[PDB]
Amino acid sequence: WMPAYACQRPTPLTHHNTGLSEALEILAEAAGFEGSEGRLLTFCRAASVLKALPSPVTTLSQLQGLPHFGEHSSRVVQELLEHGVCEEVERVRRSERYQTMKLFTQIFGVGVKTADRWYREGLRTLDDLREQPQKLTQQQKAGLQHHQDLSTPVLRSDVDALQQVVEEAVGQALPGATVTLTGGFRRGKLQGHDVDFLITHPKEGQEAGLLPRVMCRLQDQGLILYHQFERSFCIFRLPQPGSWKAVRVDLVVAPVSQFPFALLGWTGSKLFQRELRRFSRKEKGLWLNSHGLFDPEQKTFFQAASEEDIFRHLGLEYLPPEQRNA
DNA sequence: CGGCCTACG
DNA sequence: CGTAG
DNA sequence: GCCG
Ligand SMILES: [Mn+2]
Ligand SMILES: [Mn+2]
Ligand SMILES: [Mn+2]
Ligand code: NA
Repeated sequence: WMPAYACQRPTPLTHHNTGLSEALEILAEAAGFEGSEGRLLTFCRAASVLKALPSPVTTLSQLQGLPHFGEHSSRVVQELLEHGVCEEVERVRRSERYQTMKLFTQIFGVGVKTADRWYREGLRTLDDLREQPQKLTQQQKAGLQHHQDLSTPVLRSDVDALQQVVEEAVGQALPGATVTLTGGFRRGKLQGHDVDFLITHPKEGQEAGLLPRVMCRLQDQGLILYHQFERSFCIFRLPQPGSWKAVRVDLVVAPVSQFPFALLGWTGSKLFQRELRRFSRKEKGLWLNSHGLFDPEQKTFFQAASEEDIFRHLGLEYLPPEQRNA
């Protein structure tokens, strides 16, 4: 009754197994810090299954037959049901390795591989990094300078103000171009780490060269604290009562022919899209990315005019963005 | 056992 | 290497 | 870590 792929089931933003899913996601995150993408995926998938259930898991028997629940994930749930805590999870939580890798990878410009190298060098704190700026890229310097603001959640009220300033710049750069909110806010989140926008133009080809023109205009308005094509990963100045704060903003351009694929990809969730691409390739023999959907036997691309088209071409029931919170 | 999403900057 | 969902 |  529970399909194996996250793109085969609705997953709402809020659900009935929050504590259980959180614990499994700690173990997933820890596996990622150790470079075990397979273990990360299984724990992420198990967590996602619980988010899709219609009511709370109260007894171990309710895990029977659920996909991605084997001995390990089942034992985590068992311990949480019986004692309210899982010793493995708590050991990860308090571990110096987990805490430091989490802190370092949160920095814009720092990935698992950099964080791990710094950890092995003995570094543990942000001030450790600041007192050695020669070891840092300009991207990492920006991420470290702005880390405090970037650690503060973006609110949906922030988002609407940002969208209007992006629209004004986009309108000067190319009249008729449009701006669509994507990412977690499109899935209904009330908060986020960043804001994602997708830009296109109704006349195919008119979007060529657009993003540099948009960025130059935002920079001239004094709004860009950091940036640097079709993707721009920025830090923006956002107004605040009597001051401002730094906010991560991603700007993406797509031709209108590819817009449904780009919208689908950039709306996420991350696990939803990995699962959708995995389903496409393994179950349907089609190759999906944010530009299109390729049939490698006919050597043809599927034209899509909507996200609904894409779900139909993959043989999946349509899920609105609010149900893609895998 | 092999596989685990698939891009761009 | 970083970034994205 | 789990599916197939
Ligand atoms: Mn986002
Ligand atoms: Mn983003
Ligand atoms: Mn993301
Ligand atoms: Na990072």
